[PDB]
Amino acid sequence: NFPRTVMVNLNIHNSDYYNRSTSPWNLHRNEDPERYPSVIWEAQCRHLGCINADGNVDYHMNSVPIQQEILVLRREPPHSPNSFRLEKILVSVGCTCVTP
Amino acid sequence: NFPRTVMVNLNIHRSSDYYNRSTSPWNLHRNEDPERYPSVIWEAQCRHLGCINADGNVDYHMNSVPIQQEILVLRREPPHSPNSFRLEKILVSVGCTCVTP
Ligand SMILES: CC1(C)SCCN[C@H]1C(=O)NCc1cccc(C(=O)N[C@H](C(=O)Nc2ccccc2)C2CCCCC2)c1
Repeated sequence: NFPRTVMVNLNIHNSDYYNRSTSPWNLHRNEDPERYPSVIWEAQCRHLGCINADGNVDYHMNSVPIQQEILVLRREPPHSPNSFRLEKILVSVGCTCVTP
Repeated sequence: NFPRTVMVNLNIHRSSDYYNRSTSPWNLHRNEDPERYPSVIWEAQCRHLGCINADGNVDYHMNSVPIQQEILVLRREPPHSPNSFRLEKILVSVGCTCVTP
């Protein structure tokens, strides 16, 4: 497992819209100073069931979050403002309605 | 503005088949790009225009839309460089949800 060190220039140079969803969700920020990005919003489902056409909640269905695996930069060594090792974390990118 | 170069150790220590019971199911599509890390990117593609109800049929009174999110990749700068990158912001479909038109 030889380390593949790489230079990266951090200078980039380039849920409320899905509120009509049957399985709506909110955004919860995740702060971690020893990580890039430091702030990660995570999708928290608003209901246990799914909202039907009428408007009320149907609990025969389940509003589950969509958990995906992405990469984040972990400070190696700790508290290093210029040295990172990328790590594989699990986050919720949204919600979807599923059947039992 | 002023460039912000940092050191990144690239040595680390079916996502659509999981949510097949979704009312707004989707598949994964390959997006290949040599000058980008990671190279392969799987984007979610909704399998139906409408959503699936309790009867298993497709209700077109509802719409299954792709959940688009802004993520980061690593663009090669200079081009074809195997050790130097500048991260860019790209837009991908991380899944599908069922909405009401
Ligand atoms: C795209 C999907 C997950 S969607 C579901 C189906 N296909 C997946 C897929 O194909 N994954 C592979 C892939 C493709 C492209 C990029 C990433 C990636 O891990 N980008 C990182 C990132 O941006 N993380 C982040 C942290 C907190 C807030 C927002 C974003 C950055 C990487 C470079 C260093 C810095 C971090 C991964």
